[PDB]
Amino acid sequence: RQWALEDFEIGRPLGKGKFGNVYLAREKQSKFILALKVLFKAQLEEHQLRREVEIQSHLRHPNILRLYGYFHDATRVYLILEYAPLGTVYRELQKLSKFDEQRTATYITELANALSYCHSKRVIHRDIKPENLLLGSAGELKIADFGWSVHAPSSRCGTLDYLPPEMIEGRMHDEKVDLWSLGVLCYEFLVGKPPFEANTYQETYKRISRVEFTFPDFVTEGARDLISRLLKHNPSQRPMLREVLEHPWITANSS
Ligand SMILES: Clc1ccc(CN2CCN(c3c(Br)cnc4[nH]c(-c5ccc(CN6CCOCC6)cc5)nc34)CC2)cc1
Repeated sequence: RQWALEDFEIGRPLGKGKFGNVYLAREKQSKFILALKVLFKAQLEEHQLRREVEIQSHLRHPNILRLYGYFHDATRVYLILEYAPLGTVYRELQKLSKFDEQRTATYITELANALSYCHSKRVIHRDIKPENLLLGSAGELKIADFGWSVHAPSSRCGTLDYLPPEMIEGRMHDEKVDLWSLGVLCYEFLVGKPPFEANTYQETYKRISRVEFTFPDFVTEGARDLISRLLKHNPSQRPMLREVLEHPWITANSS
């Protein structure tokens, strides 16, 4: 509907941002609890936001954070979001230092579903990472932040860690961007850091580009294999989500 700031009691900040802020909040009439992202039209310098709104508003899936509405204020702008009671996968990762195969395989599965769904609408997220992954009340994973997403195919800096060769190289990309990230994520869940970390934007580039990762000895054949299949330079050689969900190692450990 037509919305407004005074429909809502603000509560705690949930995270900082250069574009704005996200508060805990409660719609006054329903006592409905949600996340309000409040943005600064001043810093913005329109383009993706229109997109991140159009796209998120039109997606409903349990593993994808809901967009309920927006409204601008004209010094500010507000997205009314689903609030995710258990925080980010990123804090969960930093708290527990690394994940068992079970947690990881499950997360990946949820992720696969949400992604498969997205591609089924020709939607590429392009920025799947822990800080954009959220936990519902059941501990269910929830893809968030459709800030960089677009229709496929597409063309296009910010951190390089979860982006694929085809994208950093400025080539043309499609839904397969997400498949490379699922692999980066898988790795990072198991290991505690992404397979191309480096101290330098420029070095991480060379790593991503030449596809250079090694595994800790503690990483099983089953995961090595999946991760290796996910992380192929030529996007066409990456498995469909359907195969991903099928993978022996996935099937052996998810829920
Ligand atoms: Cl403008 C802007 C500012 C910050 C951000 C980054 N944040 C974006 C996401 N935010 C949340 C959104 Br949207 C929806 N539901 C949420 N729920 C939480 C959440 C919930 C609980 C916590 C606290 N932890 C709960 C688990 O135990 C340890 C403490 C921290 C965050 N954050 C969000 C918080 C993280 C993005 C954009």
